Amino acid sequence: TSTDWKEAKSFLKGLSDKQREEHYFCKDFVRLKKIPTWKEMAKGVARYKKDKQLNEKISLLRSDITKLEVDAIVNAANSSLLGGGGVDGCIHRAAGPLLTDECRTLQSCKTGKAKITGGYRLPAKYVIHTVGPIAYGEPSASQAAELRSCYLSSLDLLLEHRLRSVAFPCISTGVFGYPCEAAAEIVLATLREWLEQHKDKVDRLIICVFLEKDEDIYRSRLPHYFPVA
Repeated sequence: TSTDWKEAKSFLKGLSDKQREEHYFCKDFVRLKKIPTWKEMAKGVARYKKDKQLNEKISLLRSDITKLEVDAIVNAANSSLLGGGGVDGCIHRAAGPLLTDECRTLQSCKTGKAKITGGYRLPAKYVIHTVGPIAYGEPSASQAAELRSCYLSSLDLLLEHRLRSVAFPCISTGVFGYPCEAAAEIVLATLREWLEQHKDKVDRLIICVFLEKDEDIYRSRLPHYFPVA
């Protein structure tokens, strides 16, 4: 039915953290307690001032974002919210058909804005869907703001729904997209400032990448925004 999604939501909310595992699409889910914090990663576990607690609230991980057992994963979606290619399509498939059913009820999503759904068969409780600017390698000032807005609008939903862990993919990067080093600068600056003001509202913000190129870029710049010594 067009509204079965509402029931699944309630079925999974009623489940204990343990019970929920049986229905995940994967056996190899990644527990939040197994994701190194930046503090740990900077020690080799596999002007901004040093802030001990902030270094425990941010993580960089190269992994499959669909497998992360967190309160929400962010989907770098298209305006339709009905999926398509890239990680978006992998999220739809992994979450299963009820995710798409829920998305069918929503409006189209504007650039720089976000909407929340259930996570269904994902280890994640929720998916926060956002539409990034298309920069064609040459972002304008307005597109830089749109990119930042994707992260901030997503975090607004996280707060509204009292969620405490979130993973972001590399929104807007790719061929015809936002230059990767520039995008990482915007992301790290945005998350550092946001955490300074909303520190205690979350337990973890995770930058979850799939390309080694993106991993390297973020790892090289993390010490600037989050000094460890």
